[PDB]
Amino acid sequence: AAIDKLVKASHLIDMNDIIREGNPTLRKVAEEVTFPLSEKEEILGEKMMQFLKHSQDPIMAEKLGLRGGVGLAAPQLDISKRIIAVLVPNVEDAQGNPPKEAYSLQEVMYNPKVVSHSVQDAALSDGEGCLSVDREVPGYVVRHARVTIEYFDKTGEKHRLKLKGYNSIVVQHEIDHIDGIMFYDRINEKNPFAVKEGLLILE
Ligand SMILES: [Zn+2]
Ligand SMILES: [Zn+2]
Ligand SMILES: [Zn+2]
Ligand SMILES: [Zn+2]
Ligand SMILES: [Zn+2]
Ligand SMILES: [Zn+2]
Ligand SMILES: [Zn+2]
Ligand SMILES: [Zn+2]
Repeated sequence: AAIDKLVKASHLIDMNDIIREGNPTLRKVAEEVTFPLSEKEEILGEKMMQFLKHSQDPIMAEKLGLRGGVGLAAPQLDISKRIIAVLVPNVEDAQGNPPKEAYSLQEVMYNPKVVSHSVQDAALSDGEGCLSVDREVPGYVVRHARVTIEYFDKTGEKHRLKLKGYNSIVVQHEIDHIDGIMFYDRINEKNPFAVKEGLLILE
């Protein structure tokens, strides 16, 4: 099964492991994971984070042929489980100093959900890209500006977190995968760049 292939100790996730638009797995509602986690589910999360770290590293990305990512969802690996990884780096200053914190968000989340959110909407100015979609897709992907999420970590510990900005967008994008929703579902059908008043456009 897919999962067996992915959790092999020597196996590194690459783009040949990522399923693409058209595969039905991407449209299902993924199954909740139960605790305590199986070994496979723990390992899968670790491999998914490793994939993100590799995608962000100029060397490994080039070694393995990776498109950069800041989030990955298990359905994109053909695994219909509610497991996401997110890895959002902070940036250097103009002087080339590293940020105080490497990342603004770094988590492998089990059973994540949005529990509340702002009335306000937001969208990335640059639109969204998807590792599973090999097409140019223009437009504003209209999301909640701010969200409160719940999720469990690999140990079974429950977290409750509020997010805003880019990090809010990322998490939402990944939770959508485990509900079978694609980014372009949230692009206006008639004018991809329509702006309803009060939409927060994030640069
Ligand atoms: Zn592989
Ligand atoms: Zn482990
Ligand atoms: Zn590595
Ligand atoms: Zn709650
Ligand atoms: Zn609501
Ligand atoms: Zn995605
Ligand atoms: Zn929502
Ligand atoms: Zn459409």
